[PDB]
Amino acid sequence: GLMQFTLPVRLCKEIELFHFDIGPFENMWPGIFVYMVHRSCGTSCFELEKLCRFIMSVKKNYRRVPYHNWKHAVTVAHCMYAILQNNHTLFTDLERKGLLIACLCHDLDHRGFSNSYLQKFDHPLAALYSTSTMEQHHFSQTVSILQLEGHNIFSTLSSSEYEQVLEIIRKAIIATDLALYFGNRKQLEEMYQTGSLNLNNQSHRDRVIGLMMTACDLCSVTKLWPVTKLTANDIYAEFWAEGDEMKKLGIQPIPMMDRDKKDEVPQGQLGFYNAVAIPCYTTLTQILPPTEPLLKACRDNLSQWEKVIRGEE
Ligand SMILES: Cc1ccc(C)c(C(=O)Nc2ccc3cc(-c4ccccc4)nn3c2)n1
Ligand SMILES: [Mg+2]
Ligand SMILES: [Zn+2]
Repeated sequence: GLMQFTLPVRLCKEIELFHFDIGPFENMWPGIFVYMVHRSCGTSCFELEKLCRFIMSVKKNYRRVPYHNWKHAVTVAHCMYAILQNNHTLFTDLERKGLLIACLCHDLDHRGFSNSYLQKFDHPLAALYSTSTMEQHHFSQTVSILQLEGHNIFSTLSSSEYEQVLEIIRKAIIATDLALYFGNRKQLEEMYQTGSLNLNNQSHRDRVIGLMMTACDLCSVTKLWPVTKLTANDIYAEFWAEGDEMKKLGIQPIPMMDRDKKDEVPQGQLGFYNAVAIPCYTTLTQILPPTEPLLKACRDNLSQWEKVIRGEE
């Protein structure tokens, strides 16, 4: 109970910032996550022994893929920590508990393939879950790990608190299905512009937590340029492997996934910033003003991609 976690001085300072990079020392990522739970939630939210055993089983169940790996899980959880710390009073005890766990678990047992590739391959997971195929798997893996002995980090919650927190974790993980994001933002945009948005409406909170999850999941586009640029290599390594696999099935992949079309990458980033990233962080800055730095960093990176096209790098 009197045991705290402390980071070195640079991490202690930089970790509060949206654009923090968790760095290349894997063995420090668990301490970073625990430190974020303790300041975000309390030193009393979880039994330290259970939380650590939970963190290590979650790590074990992320695969060695180029992008959708353990580092992504912790990066996405750090983005949520920054949003929660900059919006202290807006969220309940349970939501802060549930969302950091949801973020750490959101891509459990990912194989580096889109829902689309699962459907065209006829993967068994696509028979079991017709929509948000991987996202229903990820939630399923989360429940499994929570049911291992010594792993119930929610043991001290009531029956109905426990069910509320698993329902928050489920909606949060489903919402990382980017196919659901477009409608979700459109509805938040309309609700905010006609002043109907109400945070005591549970169906409204759900949508807002959905957008936060999208924003944390895409937070690669909100880092400083050198981090954003190097992360894009990992993202495309998965996309091009998926493209190769599409060709193996006898299907011409979309150009995003075709390694023969590396040349067109910079223009593809423009489209994604214009269609997805900027609208995401814009709508988020409108609903949650203190998240504005994410919008600013995304715009900076769009500007860096335009410079790449213009031969200026
Ligand atoms: C989910 C997520 C999170 C972060 C990023 C950064 C991306 C991401 O990079 N998304 C996208 C979207 C569309 C798109 C088209 C292209 C293209 C490439 C080469 C030739 C032609 C077209 N790349 N590309 C990339 N996606
Ligand atoms: Mg995912
Ligand atoms: Zn993700």
